[PDB]
Amino acid sequence: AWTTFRVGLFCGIFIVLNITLVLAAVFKLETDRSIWPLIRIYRGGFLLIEFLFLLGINTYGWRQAGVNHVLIFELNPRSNLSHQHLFEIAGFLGILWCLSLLACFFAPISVIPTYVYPLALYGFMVFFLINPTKTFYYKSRFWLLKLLFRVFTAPFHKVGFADFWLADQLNSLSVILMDLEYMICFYSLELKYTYGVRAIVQCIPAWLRFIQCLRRYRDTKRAFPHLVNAGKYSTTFFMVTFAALYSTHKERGHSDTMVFFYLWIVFYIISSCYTLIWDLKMDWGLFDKNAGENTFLREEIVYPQKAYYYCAIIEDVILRFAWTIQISITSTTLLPHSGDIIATVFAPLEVFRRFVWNFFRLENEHLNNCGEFRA
Amino acid sequence: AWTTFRVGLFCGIFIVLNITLVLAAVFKLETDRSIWPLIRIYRGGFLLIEFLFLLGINTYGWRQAGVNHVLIFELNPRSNLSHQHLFEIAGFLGILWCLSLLACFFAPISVIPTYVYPLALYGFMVFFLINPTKTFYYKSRFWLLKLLFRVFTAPFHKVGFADFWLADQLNSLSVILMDLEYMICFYSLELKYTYGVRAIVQCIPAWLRFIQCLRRYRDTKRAFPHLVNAGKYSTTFFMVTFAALYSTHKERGHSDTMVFFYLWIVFYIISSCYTLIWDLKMDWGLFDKNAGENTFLREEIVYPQKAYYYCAIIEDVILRFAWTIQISITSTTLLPHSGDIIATVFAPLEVFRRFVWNFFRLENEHLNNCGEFRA
Repeated sequence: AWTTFRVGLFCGIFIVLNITLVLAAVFKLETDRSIWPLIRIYRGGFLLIEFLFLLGINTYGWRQAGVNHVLIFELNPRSNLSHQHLFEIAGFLGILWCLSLLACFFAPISVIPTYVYPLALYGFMVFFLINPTKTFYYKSRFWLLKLLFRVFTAPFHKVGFADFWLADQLNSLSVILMDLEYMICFYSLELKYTYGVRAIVQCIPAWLRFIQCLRRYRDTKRAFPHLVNAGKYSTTFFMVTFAALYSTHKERGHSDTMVFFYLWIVFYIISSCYTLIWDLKMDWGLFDKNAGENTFLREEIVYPQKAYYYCAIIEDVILRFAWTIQISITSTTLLPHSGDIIATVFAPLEVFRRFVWNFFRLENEHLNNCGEFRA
Repeated sequence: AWTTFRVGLFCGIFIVLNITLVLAAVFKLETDRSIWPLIRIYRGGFLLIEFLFLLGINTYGWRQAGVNHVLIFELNPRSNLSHQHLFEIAGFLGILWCLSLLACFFAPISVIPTYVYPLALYGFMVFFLINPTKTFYYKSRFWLLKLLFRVFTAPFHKVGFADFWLADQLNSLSVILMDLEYMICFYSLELKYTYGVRAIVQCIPAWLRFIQCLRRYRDTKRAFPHLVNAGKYSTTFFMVTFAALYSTHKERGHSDTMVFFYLWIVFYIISSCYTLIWDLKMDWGLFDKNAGENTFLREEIVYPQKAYYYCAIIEDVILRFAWTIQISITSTTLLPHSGDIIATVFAPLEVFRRFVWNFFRLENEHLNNCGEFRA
């Protein structure tokens, strides 16, 4: 009962603080200050809070539908985080994020500069994730720490479902790593263009998934689907490389900009179509020839409404193109005027797309064992 | 689960709004405006919210200790409001009170004057209590409506426990009726001294209890304890009358002020001692000769800590004198400079005293049937 009460309390405090932030931004903020570094700095924390909240909704939906995510994730049948616990953590972190932003906007006691409050927020987030004390969700935290270590050294633990899945979530959360790189650049040079390092950081999650697919292929020696998956995860390498080359040959003045633009366009189309088709046919497994009366769906559907699947198909079709364009914009000077806002609009939309994708990927795993992670 | 979530949500919103009200009063309010009519107008609603919250705590304590309040109140063994429901209602009403005060302080859209927001708050409170729709706690609301009708026509329904008990709660809530009379006086004359009508309003709850005791005596024909209880409830009549007479003969300039002051003092002492002794010996039933090792307590104590009873004795001894002085101040010009704040400090303290009294009166009723309301 105390968990539900804490969830309600954090939700109410968060709602009031968000209303306060809107009012303060409209009035106190007025129209001044290159506030954009602040937006980039707080966007990643906001996206993590949104991801945690949507993951709570995902867990509730899995449990209600009967998807056995505890077995698929290889977790203990019992003593496992519920959706209320994820809501609680998300509410607490949202409260801390709101307070940090409110201080950054209201200019609190002058002894501590305003450039510490985002630092304090992220430092507390890291310490809460990493503290060795056995106090706050310590089992879940240690499991997540081991999974993150396994994922970032991807070539060498052999890939289970959770590894695979966290790497894909990262592929939907690459904006946080770019925000960290931007934070490192801004706090160092400008103090509290288009370069290869930023493109590498942008490609890092795709690199993790790609090398995981390569490891799975050397474990199983099956060209399909692991090498096809690797090609899918290399399409973004090609797209980012060509976008960066086009921005370099457009900031320098070279006449070879058009060719780099055309390869970027064709590879953007290829990446979008590749990921969309993999989402529709492999991850969710739809448009199956065995669909009797569930047109364009598969024979077995667990979720009650058939309209959910059609709406999900439409939203995924739109949002995959949105995601490819946002990856192109963030890592590349391609759109130097509107890109900024586009990225801020699109990143929560991509988190929402990953949230929708989680339902149907987990359902496909439950039914047809689409990942081949079970014997 | 939704009830607990709503309780947490309302509590969080209320806490944030109270912090906002404190900040606004310190800054926006500054030091201007005869804000005192506002304090008198909102004090009654604040006291009702505090009473509901403390009643929720009372119900939780009764249930945990094993006191059978459902039987004592003659309510249905099942389908009965829990403490979470009282917390929910108190949180919602506190939110509405906070919003009304925040509007009164922030001067919202000018088409609606600020003298409507307290009016809107109390009108919604009345309509929520009285609406015939079967929507929000309608069983509890209709039961309360019947009980209030029974109580205010006290000479003629014959007194059960709930009647008796609600009238005593009113005796602890007389400040709300004075606030209503002050609101009627202020909105009419001064527009949106010491007179007999205010004293009558102050004596109304004591009148209800007194005539209930008279009715119980004509039903049972037992001089003890009903006539003694009537004398206890008439002590406040004498005290208020002498305080009003002393204020009249001190605002006019008469030389007979000293005698009216001395009778007021002796009757204040008599009323305080009378009510304190009735609280300690009859309501809670302590200092019993059958106390074996629970010194100055009674033989059977249900609540686990013996220190609770001693702390309650001390707090009741102090707060009965505080309550008599606050009744004297509110209905009488006795203290024209400090009285105002004293009353505002003391009324929540008297509500707290009634909250403490509820535990031990209900426990005495459960054990020894001290009210003789059971056959």
